[PDB]
Amino acid sequence: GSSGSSGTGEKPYICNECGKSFIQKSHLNRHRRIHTGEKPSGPSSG
Ligand SMILES: [Zn+2]
Repeated sequence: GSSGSSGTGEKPYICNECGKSFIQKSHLNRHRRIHTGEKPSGPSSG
């Protein structure tokens, strides 16, 4: 785990679907889409 202070620069915008971080709002709001949208074919498996 986190011994102590690891995440010093906690970004404001952070995705929950995958778990990524961003600086701008549009960047995230435009990224999250990747998950939810309209894909032709996908394994949708993990
Ligand atoms: Zn994401």
